[PDB]
Amino acid sequence: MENFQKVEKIGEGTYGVVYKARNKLTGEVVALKKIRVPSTAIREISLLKELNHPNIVKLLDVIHTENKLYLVFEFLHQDLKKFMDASALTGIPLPLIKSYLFQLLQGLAFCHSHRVLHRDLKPQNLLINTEGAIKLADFTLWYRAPEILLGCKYYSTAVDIWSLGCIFAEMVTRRALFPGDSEIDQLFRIFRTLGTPDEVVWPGVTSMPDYKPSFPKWARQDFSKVVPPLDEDGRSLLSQMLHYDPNKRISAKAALAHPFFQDVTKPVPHLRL
Ligand SMILES: COc1cc(N)ccc1-c1ccc2c(-c3nc4c(N5CCN(C)CC5)cccc4[nH]3)n[nH]c2c1
Ligand SMILES: COc1cc(N)ccc1-c1ccc2c(-c3nc4c(N5CCN(C)CC5)cccc4[nH]3)n[nH]c2c1
Repeated sequence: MENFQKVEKIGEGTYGVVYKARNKLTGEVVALKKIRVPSTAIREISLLKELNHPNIVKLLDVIHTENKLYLVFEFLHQDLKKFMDASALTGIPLPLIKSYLFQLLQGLAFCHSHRVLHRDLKPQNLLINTEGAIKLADFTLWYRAPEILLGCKYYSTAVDIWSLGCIFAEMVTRRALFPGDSEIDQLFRIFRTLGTPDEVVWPGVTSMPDYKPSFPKWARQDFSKVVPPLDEDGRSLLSQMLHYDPNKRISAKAALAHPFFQDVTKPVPHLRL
């Protein structure tokens, strides 16, 4: 760590504080996470160093010293949450929403092809640069897939597609799709929009660990009401990302081929830094 000069505290993460720092050896400005250590951890994290892709924030170095673990990452200057908040009066233009969605699907398609899932996508860990890029980082209950909320412990890559669908909707409407403040409030916010799931639409749902037959029965709403002026291609894609049954939920790879991306481009955002 004497090889790192802390510049400022970036965040108070899930497993430790994150600082903007300078690597004194290379001169590079990096994001440094101090984890608050298991050997099983070292090996798992050491693998993620290899997982390199333009839409995944790079793990540059893993430093294990004095029974402490420091993870050093590529640094980006802004997160999607900040940008969403800054774009709130006007909205993010559709071409940039589409670009960001496309890129995140590429990142996910890459990760998922290596059997690695994110598990906790949210605007706060999606990072953007001045080039029009958006990147997955860390690779709130608002973005949690229903199978996680229903107690499935062996969930799949589909959980990330759900979270991204929630983020897509939020970019479009400038409001969170399912802003729950408890696990059951989250689940019931989902049910009140998409309908209480049953064995017809989600085979196996009634045997999920935390499923209760006493769940109230709500009817499904029209997507046109849920994500207004989003066009039919967008709503079609969103509907497939938000399928209850994780086995019917669209994959990242299939999503990339959806007609919504027929005219995708890569605009440059206006970033105030
Ligand atoms: C801001 O850095 C960049 C900006 C841009 N735009 C482009 C490239 C880079 C860049 C720079 C360095 C590196 C290294 C690297 N160098 C060293 C090292 N050197 C450092 C040089 N010298 C004093 C002797 C000791 C010592 C130990 C580990 C190292 N790893 N790998 N990849 C790099 C990429
Ligand atoms: C464990 O962290 C990781 C794990 C993995 N596996 C992969 C990546 C990362 C990672 C995380 C963050 C960053 C950043 C960065 N974050 C911010 C930032 N924050 C404040 C608001 N919010 C709460 C978060 C965003 C605000 C301004 C500038 C920033 N730059 N650069 N690189 C990172 C790499």
